Amino acid sequence: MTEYKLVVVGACGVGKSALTIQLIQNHFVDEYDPTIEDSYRKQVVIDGETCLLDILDTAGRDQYMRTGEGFLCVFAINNTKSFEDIHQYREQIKRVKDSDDVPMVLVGNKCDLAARTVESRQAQDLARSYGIPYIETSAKTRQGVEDAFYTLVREIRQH
Ligand SMILES: Nc1nc2c(ncn2[C@@H]2O[C@H](COP(=O)(O)OP(=O)(O)O)[C@@H](O)[C@H]2O)c(=O)[nH]1
Ligand SMILES: [Ca+2]
Ligand SMILES: [Ca+2]
Ligand SMILES: [Mg+2]
Ligand code: NA
Ligand code: NA
Repeated sequence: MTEYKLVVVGACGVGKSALTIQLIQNHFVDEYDPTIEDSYRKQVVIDGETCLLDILDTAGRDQYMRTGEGFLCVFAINNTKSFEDIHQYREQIKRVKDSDDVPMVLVGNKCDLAARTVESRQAQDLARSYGIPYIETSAKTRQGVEDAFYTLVREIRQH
């Protein structure tokens, strides 16, 4: 059975854990320990293929960075600093992968919140500059969550 090794990165508080737990448990967590870093497993069918997702939810390991097959680079659309921080996460990934061609999806999380300070078009443009997709999500409503993870799988498959 095929396994896809995924790594979720981004600034503290953007919703890395909430996204991961929403995908695994179908539940929105309101106060998950910001320091807990662990890997989670889920069997899913994607485009007719039964596969295993092996997901590291990082909390700011070396093994997953080195052997991770794709990365969700997450910021929150109500957190300008987190968006600005994305560049540094992608630079770290390029250094470990020794490549500028790494399966990756840019995720703008917390799209349910009204205090938007990063416009969709800003993030689209960032993603275009990296040659990667941009997807908006809400870990709270579940909007876009499966799409983000499954798109990452589809990006790994093109690699
Ligand atoms: N409204 C809203 N809050 C969110 C969302 N995702 C995460 N949060 C909240 O943001 C805070 C940080 O989430 P968390 O998963 O711990 O972030 P992490 O540090 O990236 O793992 C928590 O209070 C979450 O409940 C979302 O999509 N919408
Ligand atoms: Ca290197
Ligand atoms: Ca390397
Ligand atoms: Mg966390
Ligand atoms: Na602005
Ligand atoms: Na690309």
